[PDB]
Amino acid sequence: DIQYNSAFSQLESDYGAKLGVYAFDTETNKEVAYRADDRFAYCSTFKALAAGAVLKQDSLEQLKQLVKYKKEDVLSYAPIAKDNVDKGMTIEEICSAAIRFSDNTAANLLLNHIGGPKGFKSALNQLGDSVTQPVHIEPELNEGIPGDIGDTSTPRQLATDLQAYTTGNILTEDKKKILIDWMAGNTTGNTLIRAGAPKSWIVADKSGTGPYGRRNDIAIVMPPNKKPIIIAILSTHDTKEAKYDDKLIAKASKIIFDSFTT
Amino acid sequence: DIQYNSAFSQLESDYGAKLGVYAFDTETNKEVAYRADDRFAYCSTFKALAAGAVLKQDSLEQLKQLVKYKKEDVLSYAPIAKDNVDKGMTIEEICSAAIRFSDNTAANLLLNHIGGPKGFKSALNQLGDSVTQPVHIEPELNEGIPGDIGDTSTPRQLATDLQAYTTGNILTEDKKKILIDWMAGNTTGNTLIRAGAPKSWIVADKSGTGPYGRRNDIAIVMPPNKKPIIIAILSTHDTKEAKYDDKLIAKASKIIFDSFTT
Ligand SMILES: [Cl-]
Ligand SMILES: [Cl-]
Ligand SMILES: [Cl-]
Ligand SMILES: [Cl-]
Ligand SMILES: [Cl-]
Ligand SMILES: [Cl-]
Ligand SMILES: [Cl-]
Ligand SMILES: [Cl-]
Ligand SMILES: [Cl-]
Repeated sequence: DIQYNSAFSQLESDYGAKLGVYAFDTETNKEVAYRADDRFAYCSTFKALAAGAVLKQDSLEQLKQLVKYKKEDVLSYAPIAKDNVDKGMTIEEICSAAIRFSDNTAANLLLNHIGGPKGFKSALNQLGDSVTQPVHIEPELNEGIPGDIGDTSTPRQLATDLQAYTTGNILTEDKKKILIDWMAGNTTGNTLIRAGAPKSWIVADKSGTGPYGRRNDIAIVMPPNKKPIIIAILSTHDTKEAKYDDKLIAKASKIIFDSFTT
Repeated sequence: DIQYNSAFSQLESDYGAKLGVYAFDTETNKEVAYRADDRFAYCSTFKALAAGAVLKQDSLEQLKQLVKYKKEDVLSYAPIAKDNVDKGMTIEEICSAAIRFSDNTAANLLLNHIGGPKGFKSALNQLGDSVTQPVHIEPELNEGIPGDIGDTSTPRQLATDLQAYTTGNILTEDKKKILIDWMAGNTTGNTLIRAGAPKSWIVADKSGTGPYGRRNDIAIVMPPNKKPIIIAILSTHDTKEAKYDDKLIAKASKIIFDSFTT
């Protein structure tokens, strides 16, 4: 549709950024797609998908397994894991810290639990995703130069994978609920898709950030009385030290919701 | 071959028992088969296969997960688990106790870890076994009446499954070694296949016993400098209170080894 294309292109001009959008409304089977098959560095958005992979791999009781790690594993952004070296963290605590706070040590422990980047890639391939290309752990995974394929995916692919874990048949009902609750109600989401959403449409998201002014958000959005909307919004700039502005994401989200509520 | 058929039939007459034998020599691709496709109650032999299923399901680190259980789970034969109610047991400790000592509480914890009898059946089906029919947990699983299909398999099928876990491509090299070591050097095996084996041919087995004078043994046998032999010997009697005699199994084993060393 040409109305939203113009609005997204205007955002690109206004913010000096490249924007990639894919949204799918499962109530109506409509989509919004803008550079939906272009690659972007996914940054921390992957943490929600890797937690999906944990849930698929593991029984519910395996989520209680305690993991011990060392001070050397504590990275410069590890707001939960830096305080749990002595006692350890369980798998579910690791997934929560990675999704709710984007803790990078928790994200590395999560990746270790599913076999490293190569194991995460294998899990995505088993789901039918041959586009997403995990290569690195934290902190390198958001630092790739433009043009790398490693640590990238497309808006469409990320949305498709999130839809598979949160609404498809990959996970049991109870595991879907665990994942969605991990993604719900976290402050890291406040300025992004949630900022552009209607107040009663519940947003459960995972944000991402990186150099090149990268700023991303993926989400499941749940309107009252309707089936959910799945969204991926990825964005980047040309130069490594560029600033990002979260309003780009919030405004892109408002365009998506307006397009689905006509 | 008609020579071993006569010898096995003579054992049946001598002991008043029904004997089922399947052995496969992977060095030479020869077999010994006697009622190999008849069903028998497998009794505790399954514990080795269920431990295979644990290894396939779980990462190496998941074997260290601690499991807590209650006094009510402690059965009348639980020589290891009865002493670990307070502190718990890890998954690898559970698999060891089930295989080395035939602990029935450990076997139930093992079954729980792979989804109950139905989960164990699903794992065997994924391996290509559509014959073995797990139904019960301990202690009921060895108590079925003759003619039940539940909790039965055939000599051929049990040997085929043991071969898949211990020598096939189901498990990594390290996991194969864990399984074979769990099965090696346990006293419960001393009077059975090991009693009929040459002294330098290393036997790693899992025994079984039940009412109807049921007495079974499955094993991987490793001659020096050669590829292994996989064996299942199952036996039963007609009446519930019948006694068994381990020499039936040891003598059947000697027939197998003589047949393979001509
Ligand atoms: Cl644990
Ligand atoms: Cl921190
Ligand atoms: Cl948390
Ligand atoms: Cl699942
Ligand atoms: Cl919200
Ligand atoms: Cl006991
Ligand atoms: Cl033990
Ligand atoms: Cl494996
Ligand atoms: Cl031996």
